[PDB]
Amino acid sequence: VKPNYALKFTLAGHTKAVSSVKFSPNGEWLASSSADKLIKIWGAYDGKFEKTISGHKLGISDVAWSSDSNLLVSASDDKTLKIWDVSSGKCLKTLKGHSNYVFCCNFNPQSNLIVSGSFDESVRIWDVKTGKCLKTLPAHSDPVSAVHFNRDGSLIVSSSYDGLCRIWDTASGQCLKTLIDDDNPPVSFVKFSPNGKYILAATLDNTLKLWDYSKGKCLKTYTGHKNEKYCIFANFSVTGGKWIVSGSEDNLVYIWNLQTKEIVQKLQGHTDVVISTACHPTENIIASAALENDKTIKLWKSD
Ligand SMILES: C[C@H](O[C@@H](Cc1ccc(-c2cccc(Cl)c2)cc1)C(=O)Nc1nnn[nH]1)C(=O)O
Repeated sequence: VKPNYALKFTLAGHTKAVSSVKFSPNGEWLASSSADKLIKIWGAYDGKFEKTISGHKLGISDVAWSSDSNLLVSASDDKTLKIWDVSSGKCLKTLKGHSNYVFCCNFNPQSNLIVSGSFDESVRIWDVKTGKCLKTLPAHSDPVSAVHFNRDGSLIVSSSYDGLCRIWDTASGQCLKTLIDDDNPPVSFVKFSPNGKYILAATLDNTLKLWDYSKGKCLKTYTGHKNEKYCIFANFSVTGGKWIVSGSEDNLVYIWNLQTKEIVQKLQGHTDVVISTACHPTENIIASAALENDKTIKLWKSD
């Protein structure tokens, strides 16, 4: 069993490197952030441009959706996060507190909290309603590349250039686990699996790893792509077959059979590093995005 992803739409508009792409949970929209200090909203099924959201003073590294698809959270080099009401385009809150670039962000499933990570080596937990910082965790000894909440929001997974993945108790802020393989390459990305038993981590030694968090064991390894420098997102594709999807420094989208770990498809088309990919929550759609030499988002579909 192999998928058949084929290019359907190319989305131009960003004037600088695209940093992240995310589909709304309701499946209606695609959000993109860029080094151009802007967030763009696109139609998930046709790639039709909807709107631009601006206000950040420097490049945006990440964007994330709230569970009801009404809010966006963005992380910027202007050392803030911003909470946006998508429909009205308004900036609800500006989260000030990090001392360096904010590199990653996410909402919890209940979307009353925001987790953020920064070049200041900390993980912060914010109140969505007030925009106040509830906890500052002295999480790592190098920049925090990714942060993500589990299925019920009781755990936060963080990764850093220091070579570690750490699991934090949302309520106490105590470190529950430190995950590392025998090698120490910088960990550029991490995320909990859709149902939360696993963690998918990306290292800067051209490797994707699937860990069983509880047992502290690496269960699967996915190789064949190139990733020695950039914080490339990776994803679980679960609408058709069960796959692992990731961008690559060789300008391709790689797709792996999750169980067998073999490459099932490679998507050719971008002219620069595929920095980010996203999988549609209900349809076999992959959104992919590239750096400065390309500046486009591509929408691929499988039948
Ligand atoms: C179905 C979809 O996602 C799945 C993705 C998945 C699928 C399979 C394996 C896995 C792990 C170890 C060995 C092997 Cl042979 C497979 C790992 C992840 C998921 O989240 N499973 C999940 N999370 N927590 N507990 N079960 C969804 O939940 O919509």
